[PDB]
Amino acid sequence: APVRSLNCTLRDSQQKSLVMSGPYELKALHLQGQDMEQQVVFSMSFVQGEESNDKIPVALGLKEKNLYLSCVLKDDKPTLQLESVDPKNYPKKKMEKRFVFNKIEINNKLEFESAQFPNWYISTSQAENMPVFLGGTKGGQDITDFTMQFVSS
Repeated sequence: APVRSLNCTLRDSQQKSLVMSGPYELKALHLQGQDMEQQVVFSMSFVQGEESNDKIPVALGLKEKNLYLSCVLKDDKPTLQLESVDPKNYPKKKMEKRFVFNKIEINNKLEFESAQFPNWYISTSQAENMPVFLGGTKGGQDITDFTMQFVSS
């Protein structure tokens, strides 16, 4: 399909689930049971970019919503954010760079590195209920790896 995608969920290595904070923010937290359905279902798109056997470019939008994770400089610092797009032109095979993440297969875990800002990754905090953000450091206080779960569509 011109642009191929797949629906899925992500979970941090701490087993925290992602949910929508505001209209433009994601937060991570320990969730179980009935609460689990509050989690966000992404729609991962396989876009065009520099490819490898362990490094695939993707775009992460929300299922059925014209919102995409985007990387931008905000206050002279790489920043993660949800961005609105024309429901009619997206997704597309050739997404803009700010929308592109390199999906990296590590342990049996994943990492999402910004195509735009090398070595900047999608991260979560150890703490509960904090926002998902773009962190510039690996192997640290912050969490950079996740696992993914496929969902039926």
